[PDB]
Amino acid sequence: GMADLFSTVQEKVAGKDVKIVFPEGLDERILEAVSKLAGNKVLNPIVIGNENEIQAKAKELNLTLGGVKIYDPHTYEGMEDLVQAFVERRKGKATEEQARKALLDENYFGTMLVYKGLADGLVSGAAHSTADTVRPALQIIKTKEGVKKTSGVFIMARGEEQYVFADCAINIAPDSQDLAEIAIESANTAKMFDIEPRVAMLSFSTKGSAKSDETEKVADAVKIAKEKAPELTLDGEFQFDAAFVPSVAEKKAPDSEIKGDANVFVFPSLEAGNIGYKIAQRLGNFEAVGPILQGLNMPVNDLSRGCNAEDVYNLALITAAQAL
Amino acid sequence: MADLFSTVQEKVAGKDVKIVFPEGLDERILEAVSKLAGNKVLNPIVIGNENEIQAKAKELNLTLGGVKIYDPHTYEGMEDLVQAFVERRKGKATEEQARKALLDENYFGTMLVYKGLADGLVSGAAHSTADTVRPALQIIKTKEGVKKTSGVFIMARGEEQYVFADCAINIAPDSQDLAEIAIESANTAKMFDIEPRVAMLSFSTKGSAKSDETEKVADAVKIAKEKAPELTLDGEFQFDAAFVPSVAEKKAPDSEIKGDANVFVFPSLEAGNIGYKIAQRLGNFEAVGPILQGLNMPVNDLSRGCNAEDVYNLALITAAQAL
Repeated sequence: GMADLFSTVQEKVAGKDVKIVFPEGLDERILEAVSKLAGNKVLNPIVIGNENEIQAKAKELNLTLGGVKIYDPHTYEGMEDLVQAFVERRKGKATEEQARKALLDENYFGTMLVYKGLADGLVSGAAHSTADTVRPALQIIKTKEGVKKTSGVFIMARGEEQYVFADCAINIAPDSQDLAEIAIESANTAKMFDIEPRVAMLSFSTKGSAKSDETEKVADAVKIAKEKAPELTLDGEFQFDAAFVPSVAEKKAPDSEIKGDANVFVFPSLEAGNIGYKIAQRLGNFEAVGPILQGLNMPVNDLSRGCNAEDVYNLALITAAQAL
Repeated sequence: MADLFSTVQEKVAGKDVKIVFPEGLDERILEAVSKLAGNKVLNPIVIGNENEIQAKAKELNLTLGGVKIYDPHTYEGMEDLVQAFVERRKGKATEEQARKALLDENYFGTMLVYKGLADGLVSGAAHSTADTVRPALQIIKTKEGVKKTSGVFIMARGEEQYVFADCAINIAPDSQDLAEIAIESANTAKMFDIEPRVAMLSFSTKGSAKSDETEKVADAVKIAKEKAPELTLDGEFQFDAAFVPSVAEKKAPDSEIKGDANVFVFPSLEAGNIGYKIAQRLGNFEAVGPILQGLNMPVNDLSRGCNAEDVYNLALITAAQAL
């Protein structure tokens, strides 16, 4: 179901020697995933932490660290160069002593590595707050060309059915400019899973039903998006009905690009987005793939604390894909 | 879900409850009204021109058995209704204004419900949801300690039965509103024989994220719990924590709700509307249309382009609210 969706991603990744950093080097979820990722030669994992400590941990887990490189921030050669690169990136917001201290942190150390090409993407989260990962991601690595913010999408899958849900994790109260962006970026992220983008901007009314600030926010969001990205198939201010079921599409709003065949649903607020994917998961019995960030210069992703060893493996597959 | 209605029809049938249907020339209502009277479930009152309705029912192969017809241009108590309206409008309406206002199906029918000539109204099949709720709030009003109405939905799939908090009326509810939506929704759940277990939803569980949005709800929980002690409801849950027990003891134990909520209060209209719909179209749950709550007398809004049976069930629900 969701599983063959990953085999499609692993297809694209495997054999390209993509390097992904895993800052939580002592976490068995990461060690197991890393150990196996290297074993099958899918990608080249880099782990951060004390080499002896990790080596011994891997052993009590009956693991081996085959094609796995280990970097210790208290040993790395290029630290001084990294320290210097960081201060330059922080534009004076960081002294040298600050930089040095900052980079002794797993997540920061690993983010700098991805920033300076020593790694292609980072994957942390199994033992940190979601902020502790996205923070450096935004201070060091930044958002792409015309992107101002990151968003968290979720791949929803149930059998043949595959959808993308727009920012159900990062941005709390997105505005018109934000939504339009969430929609454009989510549409591109869906390309990575070989989905043909058909965006629908959700709200509690369809193209006019109710007229309040909240509906106009999204309506405006559609203008912005359509203007900024003409070719992308997306119409806006739909209720889930109109966006998901065709009968309702021609009734509530015909003449619209979307004909009840939306496969990318942009939610109006984090409250809708979060409760949304969760209701779809627990009630609709859809498989839900955890937050996937988007719009950054280099791939960075947040695993769920208390996640799964296979969850670590797949995020890596997705993160590597974003890099390719 | 269908058996959920038989539970309501159980309570209603035989009590001679009178419900007004302002849209007298709508076949959805005529078919529903014709059938309700046919089974002697409730006593339907229809508004409009008698010859005109009588003739329309004829082209639908319907009879208007136990169905009373009121015409605003003929009703004998108009004068008294007009006067009662001006009094209720506390001077906001002149006499000429009231007279005109009451020639309107919805207003006329609302007045009947207000003066006891009917027990509840059911409109919406051919008017905006605003056009129904307007007079309901101008004439009839909210109960004792209620300030606003809320639109709940009954969600049903097989054995599963839940209530969804205001997915239709209030756009941007605040702490006081949410607490209310919760107490009222919980009561409305009693009507369907559901044992209330409210969960105030958000994007974080008892602390996860701290922003205005989470506090708004957290505050809502205080208000509600203080205002209504005995009601089992804990707050600021993510759908996980509220629906699946495994997630309850992890994200937040010691809480009254143990992943067994059956009344879900949404933080905003964007969340609630998108919510019940995703639950319906994706979760394959049966969703009964907006059911208003908290008013002095039952009033409900059908969806334009609804179903004849939809009208029939909304009447069952509205009659129940009157009992």
